[PDB]
Amino acid sequence: PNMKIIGNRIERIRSEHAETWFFDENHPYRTWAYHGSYEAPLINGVVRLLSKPWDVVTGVTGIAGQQRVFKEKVDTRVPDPQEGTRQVMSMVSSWLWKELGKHKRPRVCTKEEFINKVRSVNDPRFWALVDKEREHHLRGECQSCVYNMMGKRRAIWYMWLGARFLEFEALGFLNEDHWMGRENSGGGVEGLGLQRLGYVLEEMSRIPGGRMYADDGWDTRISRFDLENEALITNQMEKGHRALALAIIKYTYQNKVVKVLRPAEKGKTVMDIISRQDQRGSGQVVTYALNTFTNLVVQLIRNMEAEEVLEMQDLWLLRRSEKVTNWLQSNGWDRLKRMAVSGDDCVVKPIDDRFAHALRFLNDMGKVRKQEWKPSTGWDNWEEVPFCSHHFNKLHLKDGRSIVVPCRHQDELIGRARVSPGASIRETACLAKSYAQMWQLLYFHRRDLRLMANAICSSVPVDWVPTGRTTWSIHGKGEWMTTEDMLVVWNRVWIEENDHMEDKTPVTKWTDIPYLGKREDLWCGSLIGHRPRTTWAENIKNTVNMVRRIIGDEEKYMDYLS
Ligand SMILES: [Zn+2]
Ligand SMILES: [Zn+2]
Repeated sequence: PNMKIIGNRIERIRSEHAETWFFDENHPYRTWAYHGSYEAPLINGVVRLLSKPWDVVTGVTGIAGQQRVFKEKVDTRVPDPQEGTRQVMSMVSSWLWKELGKHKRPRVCTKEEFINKVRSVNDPRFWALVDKEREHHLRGECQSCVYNMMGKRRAIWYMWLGARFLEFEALGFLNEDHWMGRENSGGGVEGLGLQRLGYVLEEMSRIPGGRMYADDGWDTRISRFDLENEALITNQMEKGHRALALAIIKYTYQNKVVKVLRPAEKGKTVMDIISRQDQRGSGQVVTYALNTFTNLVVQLIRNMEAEEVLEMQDLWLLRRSEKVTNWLQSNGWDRLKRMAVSGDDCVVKPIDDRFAHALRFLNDMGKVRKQEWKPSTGWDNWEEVPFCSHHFNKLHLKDGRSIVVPCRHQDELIGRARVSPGASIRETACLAKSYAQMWQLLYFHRRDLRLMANAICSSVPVDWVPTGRTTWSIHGKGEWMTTEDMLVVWNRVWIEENDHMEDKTPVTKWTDIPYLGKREDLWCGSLIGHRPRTTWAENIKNTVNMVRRIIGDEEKYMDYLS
């Protein structure tokens, strides 16, 4: 640990818990530096009532401790890549940042931009704390950019709103100005809705070359070298902005301080203060953009190895750099356009199948696939390629026009809709309406979801505005968060604004909108034809009437089932 960089944050924590602070010599940390400890102190009813057949489906109910996740997934370490691998990583990262910044200029994001963003802070004492920490950063110090780690048995790293603002201020431009958008990056998909991703995969399937590869703990494999290469963006910044960004990179990214809970004696709990120089601090403002960046660099490197630009001699030391520069200048852009990269999620269409066994740089970089030396298996059919937890299928409207829709196992969709965050009928009903409308826009092709969504919408007052979050994904554009008629919204998304729908004829009725074939719907978890589901569908109007009774029969409801 670099005590000159992390000491101030450790001292601040100790000062807030001076009387309970202690050093636990029997702490369980092996690859994280340990500094000390101190003493430390649901179901959406509306959706559950309307999804009785899924009460007995573990795939659904299972979706509804921290130390275990830490020891197994976060408390690990791997060797440094060799010198040549590190030179290649730096050269490709420098080239990529220059390409991304050719038609964009870095900028400081404003206090006002952050305020308008949170309405999806009003106290001036918060901004006084924010200004104070900023002043420490400009002097070369950090007092409060500390993570609170929350394990889900993956690891979620939380930081106070002030630290997130300082990060947004210095690096938010990457998101706000769409540096990782497809137009700017070739391989990125930032800003695209789930409704567009299938068309990207289909376009890639037509590029001549090998099979489509979609090889998947990414955040734990980000090295200190990846972090340094990500930091090369500061070279494109003007002095003032650069000072703010270098401080975020130093304290939030490269010299992290984390608070983690641990069980103690006789039902009590302790908080541990630990530190780590590498790995990604999951859930930060630009985590997604930086993961996309580094994943693009990794895929370009894998393509250079596959194409025999990089030889086995180059892992140890890269003697000549000209071959790499010539490949990047000649082919870099063509290779980026053969990718779809969304953070840690990637699909690649290489020029041939040598990519499958191009594993020497990949493994030396510590970017191990989810056997280490077994060649990757590519996909011949783009409709089966996994991307962002979905696969994408071509269906046809009643009039014959094709559409490409997103799909995933239905248990995941229903399981997520049954989760309600925080301990009222108003809030649960408005959140159920958000899920139902999301399903009408994107998963209309699933029989059980079209019916369940219509039952939910028929059970919630028509004038109640959808609220809450139905997804964390950047590909969730929230078009369903509205009281506008969902057939109108469906037409806007799938016909009007869909650049892959040549004929702009509107669709006038839901019956013209297809379902998957029965075989595919069943493969992806449909309970169609299963007796408890048949009973649920036959009884659905009575179930809707029961929910209307609970919410209030005085409210105005619409029958979306009729
Ligand atoms: Zn700080
Ligand atoms: Zn499917």
